[PDB]
Amino acid sequence: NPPPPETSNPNKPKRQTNQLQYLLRVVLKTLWKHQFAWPFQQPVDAVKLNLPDYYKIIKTPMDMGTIKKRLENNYYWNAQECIQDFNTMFTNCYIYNKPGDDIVLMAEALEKLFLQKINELPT
Ligand SMILES: CCN1C(=O)c2cccc3c(S(=O)(=O)N4CCC[C@@H]4CO)ccc1c23
Repeated sequence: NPPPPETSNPNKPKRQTNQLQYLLRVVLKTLWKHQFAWPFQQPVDAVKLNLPDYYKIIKTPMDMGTIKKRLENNYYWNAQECIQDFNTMFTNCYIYNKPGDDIVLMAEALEKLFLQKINELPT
């Protein structure tokens, strides 16, 4: 396993924004409770899960546990940065797998709920 993504960085500029507040309180916390959320709640453990080729293929890993901690820690400057982390988590799943796989059916469901929730954000 490689080191997981950072959740703190003192030299990074950050802001507390009403859209970032919403991304934590509503968007992340709703997805988290979905029946298909559990494979995405922490970094991939290629050793436990016996996926030795995962980090040989995926070079920008991301997961909802990392996002949650970034949100709680005031890591982001704006909502587009957080939205980009979500998009990376979903794209990684489609790169490493194939259409029809159980994990892909799960990611497709969460991605549609995610887009429904960010369709309208607070001003
Ligand atoms: C989202 C990150 N991510 C992948 O890209 C991926 C590829 C193959 C299996 C898994 C598993 S799992 O073995 O625990 N399991 C969970 C249900 C489906 C799958 C078994 O079919 C958990 C998380 C994963 C994968």
